[PDB]
Amino acid sequence: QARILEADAEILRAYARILEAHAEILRAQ
Amino acid sequence: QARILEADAEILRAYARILEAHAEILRAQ
Amino acid sequence: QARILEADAEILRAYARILEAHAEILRAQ
Amino acid sequence: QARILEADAEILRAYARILEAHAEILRAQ
Amino acid sequence: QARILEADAEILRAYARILEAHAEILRAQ
Amino acid sequence: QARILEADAEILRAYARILEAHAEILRAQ
Amino acid sequence: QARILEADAEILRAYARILEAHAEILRAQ
Amino acid sequence: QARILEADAEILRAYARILEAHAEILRAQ
Amino acid sequence: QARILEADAEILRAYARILEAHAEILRAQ
Amino acid sequence: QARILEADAEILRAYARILEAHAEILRAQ
Amino acid sequence: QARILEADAEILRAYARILEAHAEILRAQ
Amino acid sequence: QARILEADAEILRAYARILEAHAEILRAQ
Amino acid sequence: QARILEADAEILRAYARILEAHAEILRAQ
Amino acid sequence: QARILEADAEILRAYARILEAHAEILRAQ
Amino acid sequence: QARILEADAEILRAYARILEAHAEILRAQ
Amino acid sequence: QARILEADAEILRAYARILEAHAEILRAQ
Amino acid sequence: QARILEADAEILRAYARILEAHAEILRAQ
Amino acid sequence: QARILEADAEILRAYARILEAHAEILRAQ
Amino acid sequence: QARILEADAEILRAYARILEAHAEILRAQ
Repeated sequence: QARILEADAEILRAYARILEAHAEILRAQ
Repeated sequence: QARILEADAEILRAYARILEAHAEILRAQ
Repeated sequence: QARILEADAEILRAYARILEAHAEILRAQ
Repeated sequence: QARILEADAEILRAYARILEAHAEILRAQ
Repeated sequence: QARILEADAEILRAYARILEAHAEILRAQ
Repeated sequence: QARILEADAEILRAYARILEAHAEILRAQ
Repeated sequence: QARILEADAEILRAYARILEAHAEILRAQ
Repeated sequence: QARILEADAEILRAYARILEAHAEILRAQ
Repeated sequence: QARILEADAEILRAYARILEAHAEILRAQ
Repeated sequence: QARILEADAEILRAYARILEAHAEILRAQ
Repeated sequence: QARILEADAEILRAYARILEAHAEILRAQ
Repeated sequence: QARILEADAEILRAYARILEAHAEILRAQ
Repeated sequence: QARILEADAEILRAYARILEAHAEILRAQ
Repeated sequence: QARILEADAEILRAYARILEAHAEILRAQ
Repeated sequence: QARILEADAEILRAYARILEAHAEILRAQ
Repeated sequence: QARILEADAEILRAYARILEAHAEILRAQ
Repeated sequence: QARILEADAEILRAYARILEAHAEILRAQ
Repeated sequence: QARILEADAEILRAYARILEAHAEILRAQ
Repeated sequence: QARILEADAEILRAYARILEAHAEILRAQ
């Protein structure tokens, strides 16, 4: 179970990492 | 499983590495 | 799998290496 | 595969080597 | 392949060798 | 169309970049 | 069009670069 | 156009280079 | 134009070269 | 023009050469 | 009294130092 | 007392030193 | 006590020394 | 105790010495 | 113990000696 | 007037510089 | 007046220089 | 006045020079 | 006054010279 609890959650966090970056860019732009 | 948990996640992090750089550039520019 | 996990990710990191340099330049400039 | 993983990545690193130099110059200048 | 991986990369490194020298000069100057 | 959607919007964002800076200054001041 | 989209926007970003510096100074001061 | 886009922007960046230095000094001081 | 774009910018960079040195000194001091 | 662009800039660089030396001394001291 | 006021409080602050780090990690992840 | 106030606290700070490093890595990765 | 306060803490710091290096590598890579 | 405190720590530092070198190489490369 | 503390550590340092050389070469190259 | 407007204000800013440092310390601690 | 405006302010900045160092230490520690 | 403005400030800067060194050590350690 | 301003400050700088060396050693070690 918890093995892929990491799978599930961790990936999502990365997804957000990307979006956050995108936002940062819009601020600077 | 976790073998490619790295695959999945790690790549995404690199994607963000690039975007972050892009932002940095906009600040300096 | 992981063999080309390096392929994928490592290249991206280099891509960023370049962009980062570009930023540095803008600061000095 | 990994044979030309070097190809790909290594060249990029050199590209950056050049840019970095360029920056250094701007500082001194 | 790798034969001209040297070609590609090695030349670039020399290019940088020159630029680096140029910078050094600006410092002394 | 979208070509100059960038034109329109992107410029405005820069306008704001400036104002934001102005605010930051008032805080420090 | 986009040619001078750079003109327009890029200059503004530099304007802000200056102001930001000004703020930084006030903090240190 | 873009010829003097460099003119415009590049000079401003140098202006900031100076101010940034000024700040650095205040920190050390 | 660009001929004296160098004039303008390059001199400023030197101005900063000096200030930076000044800072370095304050650190050591 | 560029003739005395050297005049201007080059002298300044020497000015900095001196200051840098001064710093070095403070470190050793 | 105040001698171990430091004891008490200072340790707690370190406890938080750790948690904060943990959070930072989750963001990057 | 305070003798081992150092013991307690100082160790914790090191614990955090490690975690912080871990985070840094995730950013680069 | 403090004798092995060094033991405890100092080792941890080295652990971090290693991780930090690892990060540095990821940046260059 | 402290006798092998050196053992423990000192070795780790060497481990890092190696990694650091590895990084340096990636920069030049 | 410490007898082979030298063994362990000293060898590693040599390992690094080699890598460092390798880097130096890449710079010149 | 403005001569000592600097007097007044600038000193206060330094006062704050100190307090800010104090805070930073509490975070790390 | 301004003569000792330097007196006043400059000293304070040094005071902060020290505190800042103190903080840095706590991070590493 | 300013004669001993140097006295005051300059000494403090040295005090910090020492602390900074101390920090550096903790990093390496 | 300034006679022993040297006394005071200069000695401290030497103190730091020593510590810095100590750090350097830890890196190599």
